[PDB]
Amino acid sequence: SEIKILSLNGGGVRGLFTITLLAELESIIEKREKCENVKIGDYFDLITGTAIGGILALGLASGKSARELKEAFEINATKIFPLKRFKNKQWWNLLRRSIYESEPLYDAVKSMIGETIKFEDLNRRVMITSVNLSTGKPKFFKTPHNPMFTMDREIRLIDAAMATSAAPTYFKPHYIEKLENYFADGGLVANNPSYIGIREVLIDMKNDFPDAKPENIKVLNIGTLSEDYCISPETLSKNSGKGYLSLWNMGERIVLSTMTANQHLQRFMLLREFEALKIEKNYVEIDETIPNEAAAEITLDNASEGCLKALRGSGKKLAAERYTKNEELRNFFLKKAEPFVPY
Amino acid sequence: SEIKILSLNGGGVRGLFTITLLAELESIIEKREKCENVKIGDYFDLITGTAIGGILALGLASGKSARELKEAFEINATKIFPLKRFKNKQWWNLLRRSIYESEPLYDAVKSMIGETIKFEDLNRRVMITSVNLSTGKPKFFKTPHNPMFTMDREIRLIDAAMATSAAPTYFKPHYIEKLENYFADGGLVANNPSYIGIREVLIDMKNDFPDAKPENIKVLNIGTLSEDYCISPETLSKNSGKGYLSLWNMGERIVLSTMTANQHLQRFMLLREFEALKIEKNYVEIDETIPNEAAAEITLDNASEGCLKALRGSGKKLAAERYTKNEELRNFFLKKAEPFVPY
Amino acid sequence: SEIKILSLNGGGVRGLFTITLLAELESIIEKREKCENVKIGDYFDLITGTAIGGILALGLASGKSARELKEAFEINATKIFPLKRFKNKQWWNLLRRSIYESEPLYDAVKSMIGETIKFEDLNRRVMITSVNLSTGKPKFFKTPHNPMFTMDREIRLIDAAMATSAAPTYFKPHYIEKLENYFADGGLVANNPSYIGIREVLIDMKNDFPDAKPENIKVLNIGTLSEDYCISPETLSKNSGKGYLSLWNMGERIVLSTMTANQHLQRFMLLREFEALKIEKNYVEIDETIPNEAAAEITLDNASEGCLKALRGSGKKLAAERYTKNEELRNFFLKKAEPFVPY
Amino acid sequence: SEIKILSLNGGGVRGLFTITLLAELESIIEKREKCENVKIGDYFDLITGTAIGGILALGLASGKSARELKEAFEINATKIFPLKRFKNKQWWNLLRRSIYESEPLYDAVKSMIGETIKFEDLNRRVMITSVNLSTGKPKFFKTPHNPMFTMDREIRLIDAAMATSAAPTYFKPHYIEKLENYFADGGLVANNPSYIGIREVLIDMKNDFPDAKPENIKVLNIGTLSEDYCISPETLSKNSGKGYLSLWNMGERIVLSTMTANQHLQRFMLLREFEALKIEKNYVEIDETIPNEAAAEITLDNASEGCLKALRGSGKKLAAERYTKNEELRNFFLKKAEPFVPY
Ligand SMILES: Nc1nc2c(ncn2[C@@H]2O[C@@H]3COP(=O)(O)O[C@H]4[C@@H](O)[C@H](n5cnc6c(N)ncnc65)O[C@@H]4COP(=O)(O)O[C@H]3[C@H]2O)c(=O)[nH]1
Ligand SMILES: Nc1nc2c(ncn2[C@@H]2O[C@@H]3COP(=O)(O)O[C@H]4[C@@H](O)[C@H](n5cnc6c(N)ncnc65)O[C@@H]4COP(=O)(O)O[C@H]3[C@H]2O)c(=O)[nH]1
Ligand SMILES: Nc1nc2c(ncn2[C@@H]2O[C@@H]3COP(=O)(O)O[C@H]4[C@@H](O)[C@H](n5cnc6c(N)ncnc65)O[C@@H]4COP(=O)(O)O[C@H]3[C@H]2O)c(=O)[nH]1
Ligand SMILES: Nc1nc2c(ncn2[C@@H]2O[C@@H]3COP(=O)(O)O[C@H]4[C@@H](O)[C@H](n5cnc6c(N)ncnc65)O[C@@H]4COP(=O)(O)O[C@H]3[C@H]2O)c(=O)[nH]1
Repeated sequence: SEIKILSLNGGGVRGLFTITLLAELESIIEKREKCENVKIGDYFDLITGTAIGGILALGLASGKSARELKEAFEINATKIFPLKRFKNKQWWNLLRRSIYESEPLYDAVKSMIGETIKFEDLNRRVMITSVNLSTGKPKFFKTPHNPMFTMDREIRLIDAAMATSAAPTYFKPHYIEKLENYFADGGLVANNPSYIGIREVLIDMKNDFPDAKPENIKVLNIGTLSEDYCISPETLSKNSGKGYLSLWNMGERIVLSTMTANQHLQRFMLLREFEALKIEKNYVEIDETIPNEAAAEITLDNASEGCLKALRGSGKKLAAERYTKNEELRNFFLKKAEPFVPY
Repeated sequence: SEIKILSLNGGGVRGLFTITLLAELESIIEKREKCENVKIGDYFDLITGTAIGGILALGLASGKSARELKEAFEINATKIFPLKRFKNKQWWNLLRRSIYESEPLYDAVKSMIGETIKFEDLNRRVMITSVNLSTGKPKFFKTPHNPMFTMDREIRLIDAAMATSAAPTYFKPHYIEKLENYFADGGLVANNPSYIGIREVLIDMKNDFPDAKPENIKVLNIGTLSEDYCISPETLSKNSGKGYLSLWNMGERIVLSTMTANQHLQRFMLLREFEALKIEKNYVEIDETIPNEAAAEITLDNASEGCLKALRGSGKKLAAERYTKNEELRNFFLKKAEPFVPY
Repeated sequence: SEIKILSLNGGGVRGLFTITLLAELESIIEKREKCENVKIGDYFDLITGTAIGGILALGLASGKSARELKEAFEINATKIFPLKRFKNKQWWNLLRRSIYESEPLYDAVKSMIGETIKFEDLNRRVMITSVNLSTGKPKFFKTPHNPMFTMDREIRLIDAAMATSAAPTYFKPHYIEKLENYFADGGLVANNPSYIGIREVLIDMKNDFPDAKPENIKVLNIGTLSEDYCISPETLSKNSGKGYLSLWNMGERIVLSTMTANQHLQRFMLLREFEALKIEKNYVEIDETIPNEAAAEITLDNASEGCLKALRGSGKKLAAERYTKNEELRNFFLKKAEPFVPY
Repeated sequence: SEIKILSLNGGGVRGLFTITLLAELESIIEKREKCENVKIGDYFDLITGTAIGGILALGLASGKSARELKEAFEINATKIFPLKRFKNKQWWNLLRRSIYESEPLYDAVKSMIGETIKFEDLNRRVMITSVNLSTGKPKFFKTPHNPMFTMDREIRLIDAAMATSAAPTYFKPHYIEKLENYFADGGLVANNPSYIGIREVLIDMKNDFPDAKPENIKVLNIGTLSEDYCISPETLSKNSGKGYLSLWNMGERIVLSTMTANQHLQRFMLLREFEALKIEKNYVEIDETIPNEAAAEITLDNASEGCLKALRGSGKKLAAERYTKNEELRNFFLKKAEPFVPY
C-alpha cells in the first residue's frame, strides 16, 4: 500500500547535518505526538546509505535513535578528523600516504554500532553501497531481504560501515577478511543512493512486497549539503589547451567532475522518472547549498567547532522549516514501518 | 509493439570493432536477403552512443552506411591518433598539455556527415552523452523527438560529436560557441549508453511511442572490447597503506575505477531490471574481452598496422558467429524502422 | 483577466545573464511561433527593474528587443568596467574616490535608449527604484500610469537609468538636474522588485485595471545570479567578540547583510502572500546560485571574457530548460500586452 | 470584528519614550475609567517589536504592566549604557571591539521577564524580528499562533529579546545555543514593525482570525522619536566624487541610509495600502521628531540624566495630547483583547 525509503548521501563531516536533521525530527515527533522512545528508523521499510550516510544507515537499522548517533557523532568527529593532520593536507604528505587513520573511524563505529552484530541479526532492511577494488565492480552490502541471498548474511555491520567510508584519498582501503577483497566508498558509484534504493524495492524486495510500483514508493533523501561542483570559467576559458598541471589539477578535477556528474545523473533519472508518472511529490529531498563564504569553510573533513555548529544549526533549522511546510515530510512518521523478519 | 535501440560504447580506436561488426552485419543482410545498399541505422528506432560510439551513432543516423563509416574509420584513425603523438605520451607531456590534437578528429567527422547538419535535420532519433564541464551536470545532446525540446535544434552534429569524444586526458575540452559551455567525454558518465537508452523511450519518446514498456523494448548493445579494469592484487595488498604515488597512481586508478564501476553499475541495473521482468533475450549484447597477451597492445589510442587488423578481425568474426547462433540478433533486422519525422 | 509583470534584479555585470535569458527567450518564440522582429517587452503590462535590471527595463519599454540590448551589453561591458579599474580596487583607491568612471556607463545607455526621451514618451509602464540621498527616502521613477502623477513626466530616461545604477561604492551618486537631488543605487531598497511590482498594480495602476487582485497577477522575476550572502561560520565563531576590523570588515558585511536580508525579506513576503492565496504558480522565478568555484570568478563588476561566457552560457542554458519544463513561463508569451497610453 | 496590533520601533535608549507613553496611557485609562491594575498588553491581539521595541514587546506579552517595564527602564538604562563606555566611542576602540557589553543588557531583561519562560508559555502573540547572520535571512521569533510552528516553541524569551537588540555596531551578535545560529538587530530588515504586523494577521493567524482583512485591522505604531536621516547637502555637493572617507564617512552613511530608506519604504507601502481602501484612520502612529539642537544630545545610546528626562517628558506629553485629540487612539483601549491559547 505504501513503502517508505530513507536515503542518506555521503558527505563525511557534513553527515552531521544528516544526523542533526534526523535527531531534530525525532524530538519534533515526541513533542507534538506526546510520545517517548521515538527512533527515526522505525518508520522506513528500507534505509539506504553511502559513505558517512551508510554509517548512519546501519545505526538506525539496528534500532538506535538518531539522537544517540548524533551524540556519538559530536565527540568522535574530532577524533576521526584530528586537527594535527588536517593542517598537514598538502602535496608531499598526500603523495606519500593517505591522510588520517582508520582506527579512530573504526572505534567510533564500534561504540556506535558494535563489533559482533551481522546483517542476519538486523530487524530492519539496509543497503551499504561500496565498490570492490579487487574486481572493479560495485558491491552492495544488504540485509537478506531476498530469501536467496547467501553472501551478506554473516559479514558484520562494522565491516560494511568501514568499507563504504574508506575514501579513496582520505582513508586507506578497507580489507574485509571474510570476503578477501578491498573496498572503497559507494559514493564513487552512487553518492545519492536514492535511485538505486527505489530499484531494490521493485525487483528484490518482492517477498515482502509482492506488488510494488513506484507510485507506492516514497523517498526521503536527506542530503549532506550537496556541493554543485563545476570548473571555474577562468580556468576553462584560459587553460582549456593545457593538461594536468593547469587543467585537471593532478587528478582532482577529473574525479570531482566524475563524481558530481554521476551524482547528478542518478538524481536526474530519479527526477525524470517521477515526472513521467506525475508522482514527483513522492520524492522528498531535504538539502540546501552552502553559501560561498561558508563553502570554503565547511569542507568534507572539517571538524572545527565553528563549522560543526553551522552544520548542527542548518540541520535544526531545516528540520523545523521543512516539517512546517512540507506536508509529505510529515506523512513519513504517521505510522510505524513493519519490522523486517528474515525468511 | 516492438522498439529497437542501438547502443554503442566508447573505446577510441576500439570503436572500429563496433563499426566493423555493423559493417559485416550489413553485408550479411545483403547476401542473405538479396538486397542492395542496406543501412544498419534504418532498423533502429533510437540510436545512442558515447565517445566513439557517439560519432558512429551520428554518422549512422545521418544516412551514411556502416560500410562507408568503416572505410572512413580506417583512413582517419591513422590521422586522428598519430604515431608521433602516441609514442610521445610521457608524463611531462601529459603534465604540460593534452596529448594528440582535436584538428584531425574534427576533419574526420566533417568529411563524413558535414559541417552544417543540425539535430533538426536528422531523420533518425539520436542520443549523445556528454559532461558539461562549465556546470558539472551531464548534458545529453539529442534530436527533438520530444516536441518540447528547444535547445539542440540548431547545434551542428559536429559540435556534439567533438564534445562527446573529448576525452579528459587525450583531448582538449570541446567549446561550443552556440552554448558558451565547455564539454568533456561522455564516457565519464554513461560509457555504456544502454540503460539510459531504455529510459529515453519510456520518458522522452512518449510522443512516437505512447504505450512503451520495457517488455516491448529490444536493445542491441555493441561493445568496444571493454576490459574489466581492476586494481592488481599485488598493488592492493602491498600498497594499501600508501597514497597517490604507489596506490591510486597519480589519478588514473581513481578515475579508471570510477568509470568501469559506473559502467558496471549501469549494466547491472539493466541486467537486474530485465532479469526481474523475466525477459532477458531483449538485451542482445555483443562484446568480448581482449586476451591478456594481447591487452598490452590493443589500447584505446593505439592504431599501428596490426591492431587495425586485430579489431577488424574480431568484428568480422563476432558478426558471423552471433548471427548464426543468437536468434534474437537476427530479429533486429527483420523489418526497417519507421522514419523519425519531428513534430 | 490577467496581468503580467516582468521583474529584473540588479547584479551589475550579472545582468548579462538577465539579458541573455531574455535574448533567447525571444529567439525561442521567434522559432516556435515562426514570427520575426519579436519584442519581449510587448508581453508585459508592467516592467520593474533595479540597478542593471532598471537599465534593461527602460530599454525594453522603449520598443526595443532584448537581442539588441544584449549586443550593446557585450561591447560596453569591457567599457563600463575597464580592466585597469578592476585590478586597482585596493583600500587606498577605495577610500580616496569611487572606483569606475560614470561616463562610460552614460554613453552605453545613451547609445541604446537615447538622450532626450522622457517618461512621457513611453508606451510601456515602467518602475525604476532609487534611493534619494538628499532626502533619505526611496524615489521610484515611473511612467504616468497614474493620471495624477505630475513629478517625473519630463525627466529623461537616461537620468533614471543612471540614478538607479549608481552603486554606492562603485559608481558615484547621480545628480539629477531636473530634481536637484542626488540619487544612489536602487538595490539599497528593493534589489528584488518583484514584491513592489505587485503593489503598484494594486494601488496606483487602478485606472487601466479597475479590478486587480494578486490572483490575476503573474510575475516573471528574472534573477541576476544572486548569491545568498552570509557571514562565514569561522568568522562568526572566532571573531564575534571583535569589532569592525575583524567582524563587519569596515562596513562591507553590514551593508551586504542588510541588503541580502532585505532582499530575502521582500522575497519572503511575496512567497507568503502567494502561498496564503494558493496562487504560488503565479510567481515564476528564474534564478540559479553560482557554484562555489565560479563564485570567486563571477563577481559583481567582472567583465572578463571568461566571466562573460559563463554568464551568457548560464542564460542560454536556463532559457531553454525553463521553457521546456515551466508551462507558466510559456503562458507569459501567449498574447501581447496592450500598449500603455499615457493619461 | 476588530483586530488590534501594537508595533514598537527600535532605537535603544530612545525606547524610554515608547515605554513612558505606554505607561502614561495605562494611568490615563485607570484615572478616567476608575479601575485598577491596567495592563497595556491586554488590549492587543498581536504585539510586534524590534530592538528595544522587541524587548518591551516581550515584557508586555508576558503579562507585566508598562509602568513596571518603565520603572526598570530608568534604573537599567544607566547600566546598559554606562557613561564610561558611552564617551569612549573613538575610532580606535570601535575598530578593535564592539562598544558597551551585553551582560548588563542580559541582567536587565532577566530581572524583568526571567530566564526560563519560553514562547509556548506566553498567553499573548508576539514578534521578535532579527537577522540570522549565519544564514543571512531574517528570522522572526514568534509565539505559536500558527499551530504548525515547531521551531520557536522551546526558545527562551531572553534569547529572542537579546537577539533583536544586538545592534551590529553597538552590541555583539547574540548566539542562541538552542539554534546554533548567531543573530543581529532586527532593525536591519524592519525598524518599523508595522507593515509586517498586518501581514501576519492575514497569513499566519488565520486559525484564530479566519476572516481577517486589512479593513478590520487597527494598528497603533508607537514611534521611538525616529529621525529622518539624510546626507548633508553640503556633503552631497562638495564630496560626490569622493568615496568612503569624505563620502559615506566609512560605512556608517551607507548602512544608515539603507536602514532609514528601508524603514521609510515599509511605512510607505503601509500608507499606500491603507490609502487604497480609504482606511487611513486604521493606522494610528504616535511619533514626532527631535529638534535639531536637542538631537545633537538625544542619541540612540545616550543615558544621561538630562536626556532621560526629555524622553520621559515627551512620552508624558504626547500621551495626553493624542488621547484628547485622536479618537481612534481612545478606541484601542475600549475592550480587552482575548487571551491567546496555543492550539
Ligand atoms: N548484494 C547482494 N548480492 C547477493 C547476496 N547474496 C547473493 N547475492 C548475489 O550476488 C550478486 C552480486 O552482488 P554484488 O552486490 O556484488 O553486485 C551487485 C551490485 O553491484 C549491483 N546492485 C545490487 N543491488 C542494486 C540496486 N538496488 N541498484 C543498483 N545496483 C544494484 O548489481 C550487482 C548485481 O546484483 P544481482 O542482484 O544481479 O547479483 C547479486 C546477487 O544475485 C547478498 O546478500 N547481497
Ligand atoms: N538534453 C536535452 N535537454 C533539453 C533539450 N531541450 C530542452 N531540454 C531540457 O533541458 C533539461 C536539461 O538538459 P540536459 O540534457 O542538459 O540534462 C539532462 C541529462 O543530464 C539527463 N537525462 C536526460 N535524458 C536522459 C535519459 N534518457 N537517461 C538518462 N539521463 C538523462 O537528465 C537531465 C535532465 O533532463 P530533463 O529532460 O528532465 O530536462 C532537460 C529538458 O527539459 C534538448 O534538446 N536536449
Ligand atoms: N513615483 C512617483 N510619485 C509621484 C509622481 N507624481 C506624483 N507623485 C507623488 O510623489 C509621492 C512620493 O514619490 P516617491 O516615489 O518619491 O516615493 C514613493 C516610493 O518611495 C514608495 N512607493 C511608491 N510606489 C510604491 C510601490 N508600488 N511599492 C513600494 N514602494 C512604493 O512610496 C513613496 C510614496 O508613494 P505615494 O504614491 O504615496 O506618493 C508619491 C506620489 O503621490 C510620479 O510621477 N512618480
Ligand atoms: N517564524 C517562525 N517560523 C517557523 C516556526 N516554526 C516553523 N517555522 C517555519 O520556518 C520558516 C522560516 O522562518 P523565519 O522566521 O526564519 O523566516 C521568515 C521571515 O524572515 C519572514 N516572515 C515571516 N512572517 C513574516 C511576516 N508576517 N511579515 C514579514 N516577513 C515575515 O519570512 C520567512 C519565511 O516565513 P514562512 O512562514 O514562509 O516560513 C517559516 C515557517 O514555515 C516558528 O516558530 N516561527
